[PDB]
Formats: sequence, C-alpha cells, structure tokens
Amino acid sequence: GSRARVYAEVNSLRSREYWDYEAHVVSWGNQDDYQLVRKLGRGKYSEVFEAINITNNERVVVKILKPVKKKKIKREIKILENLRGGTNIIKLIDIVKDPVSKTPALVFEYINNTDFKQLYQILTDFDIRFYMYELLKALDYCHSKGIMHRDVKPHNVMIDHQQKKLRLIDWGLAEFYHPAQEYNVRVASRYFKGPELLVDYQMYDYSLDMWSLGCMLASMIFRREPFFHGQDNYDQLVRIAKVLGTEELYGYLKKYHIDLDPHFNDILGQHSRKRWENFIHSENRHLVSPEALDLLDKLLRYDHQQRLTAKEAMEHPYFYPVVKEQSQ
Ligand SMILES: O=C(O)c1ccc2c(c1)nc(Nc1cccc(Cl)c1)c1ccncc12
Repeated sequence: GSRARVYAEVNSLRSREYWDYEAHVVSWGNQDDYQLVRKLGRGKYSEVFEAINITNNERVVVKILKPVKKKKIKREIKILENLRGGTNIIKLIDIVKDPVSKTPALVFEYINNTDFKQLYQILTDFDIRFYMYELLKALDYCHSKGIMHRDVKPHNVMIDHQQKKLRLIDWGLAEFYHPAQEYNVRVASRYFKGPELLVDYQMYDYSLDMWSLGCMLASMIFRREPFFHGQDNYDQLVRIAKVLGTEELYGYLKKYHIDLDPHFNDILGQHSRKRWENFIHSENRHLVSPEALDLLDKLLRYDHQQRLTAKEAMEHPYFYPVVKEQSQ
C-alpha cells in the first residue's frame, strides 16, 4: 500500500501520548477573561467571534465549539498543542469553557486579514512567491510533526498584507498520519480536494495538502480563483482531468489499484494533458515564469507520491528571490 515519502514514522517514534489525543487532559483558562465583540462566521461545528482579552485589552478570536463532538475537540486541541510555536501556524492563546454548561471555546491570536477575493487580484510576482513560501513553512512544520491539515484553502490562509504576516488556521479537520491507515475522504473544500479524495482512495498522506497548495498557487499566478471550479465532487474530477489528462488519470488509478466509480464513465470524456502555458494571457503574464510553471507542474500531479514535499517545494528556484531577500 501507499506510504508517505517523508515523516512516515514520526508518530510511531514518539511517545503514545503525543498522538493519542483521546487520552489528553485539557488545561482550562478563565472564560471571563474574554468578551465577545463581533461574530465573524460559523462553521458546521463551531462559530467564530472577534473578542477582547479584558486582562490586557488585546484583540483575540474566540471559536466556540458546538456541537460538542468530544473526540473531534480533543483532536484539535492536542494537534494545536503539538504545533505550538510552529512557524506561521495560528497561535492558540487559551482554552476555556462555560463553568455551568461546559461548552468549550478556543482562543487564538487576531490577524488583520485582507479578504483573499480582493487580495489575489493585486499581488505582485514577488508577493506570490513570498506568501507561498510562508505557507510552505507552516505545512513543512506540521507534516514534520506528523500532522496533515486536510483543509488548505484561501479562507484558512489568513494574510495581513500590511505587515506581511501569514497564518494557517482552522485545524478542526487535521489528523495524525499513521502509515497504512485508511482515512475519511470527506475532507477539504471541493475546489481543493486532491484527486485521491475524489476517487475514494483512503490511504492518503501529507501530500494531500500539497495538491491544495498547488491549487492556490495556480489561482494566484493565473488569476482564475478557484482554479478548478467543479459543480459537485464528480464534476470536480472532470475539471481536473480536462487539464491533467484522462489517460494519465487511468495510469494513476492502475498504479494504486484504485476502483473508479462507474458514474465517471459517462462524464470524463477523453482529454489530452494540457500545457500549463495554455492558461497564460495578457492579464496574468507578469505573474507567470518558467520557474512558476515548473513548480506548479510538480505539485498538481495525480500521483500523490510524486508530488513535491513541502521541503522540496521550498527548495525550488521559484523561491530563490524570497530566500535571497530573507538574507539581505
Ligand atoms: O478556526 C480557527 O483556527 C481560526 C483561528 C483564527 C481565526 C479564525 C479561525 N477565523 C477568523 N475569521 C473568520 C472570518 C469569516 C468566517 C469565519 Cl468562520 C472566521 C479570524 C480572523 C482574524 N484572526 C483570526 C481568525
């Protein structure tokens, strides 16, 4: 069966308490330190507020977890503990609960985010390299800690374009990687789902995050956001196959012995692999380079095992201007 090319054994080489999140004992702060100011949004199992820490006047974010899916809550809490101090990972400030109802909430640092719909249309070539490099730092960190994020997408990549600060947020779908474990494919947003998820291949790994990152890179350099805009999960794979090719898809399925849902037979058609240069036009030309296209081609590949790791991506020549500037 398939295995990650990197960090495959990191969890088995650590103490069981590192990854056995169900056994984790939470340390609780003081709920009354935090005053809710404004609702930011709502997820399926949580709601997020801007708040003020009344002890230091500082703005924070409070994520109230409800439904209280107790196992999912300990998983997110333990993953955040394991990732503490990691580069560009959202900082968890506190964990509190209502003393009477016991409903728990997470408290995070506040990032003055620029909405990606507006931001992605005005980034320069250097900006794209810079922010992608910062995102890769967070992914290399979490993968090296034995954790897959599983929900990489613009909404979960918060960018303060004034201070040039990036944070990878929302670790509620993240999971520990264990070799040969079969994982639920109902993760990630439709537009960022790797082909392994779309064909119901459960033995995936950290490389799922690199497909999602490649999707973001494509949307930034080409200015089509989202880059692969399927109408549903079936159409999502069709949109991918029109670019990467159908014979190439079948070769990937054959390599990993993946069964293809027969509903695909009537919708996939026959499509050659396309050159990434086909997406260049006058409005995005200044953002595209041989280096960008080479990197993108090494990320948006069917074969999850052949995609660049986060570390390998950071070493790519596309990031040399960032590396050279982070040393001047
Ligand atoms: O879940 C986390 O880890 C998490 C952690 C931090 C933030 C967050 C979610 N969501 C934010 N905003 C937001 C905007 C729209 C909808 C929703 Cl649900 C949330 C936000 C804003 C500013 N600073 C930090 C955060």
